[PDB]
Amino acid sequence: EQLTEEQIAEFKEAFALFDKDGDGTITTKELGTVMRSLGQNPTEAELQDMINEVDADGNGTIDFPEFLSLMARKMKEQDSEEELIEAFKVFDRDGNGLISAAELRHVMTNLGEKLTDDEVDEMIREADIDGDGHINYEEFVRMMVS
Ligand SMILES: [Ca+2]
Ligand SMILES: [Ca+2]
Ligand SMILES: [Ca+2]
Ligand SMILES: [Ca+2]
Ligand SMILES: [Ca+2]
Repeated sequence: EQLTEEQIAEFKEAFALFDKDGDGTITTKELGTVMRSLGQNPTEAELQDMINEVDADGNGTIDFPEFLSLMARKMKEQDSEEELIEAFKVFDRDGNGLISAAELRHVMTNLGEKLTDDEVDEMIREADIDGDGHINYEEFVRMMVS
């Protein structure tokens, strides 16, 4: 077990958007066509680095198996990032992108933890990198995964 016929069909449809000429491979040129359509104009060197990250056999192009492997893993990545984003936006009660001590304390009380200002201040100091006494999303992620 691994993938349904419907999952493979949608991966194949995604691959086809890149594989302009239908030869079963994605070249640097084709990847460039797609990004250019999206508003980015990478150089050949930048495109090569992108292919090199996903071209497992080193033949210079990305085939469908290589694209399935990298995509399926990107979607695990994305599912874990979404979980940290949702957790953050809850802590960040006013939506300003900074969890304050007051916000952290309120949400911790709802999570069943009645903490003092000093306790909360220590939690933030542990995670605070830029020294503003607040936790931004990078600081939050960094702490949560490490
Ligand atoms: Ca092609
Ligand atoms: Ca560039
Ligand atoms: Ca390859
Ligand atoms: Ca806030
Ligand atoms: Ca901070």
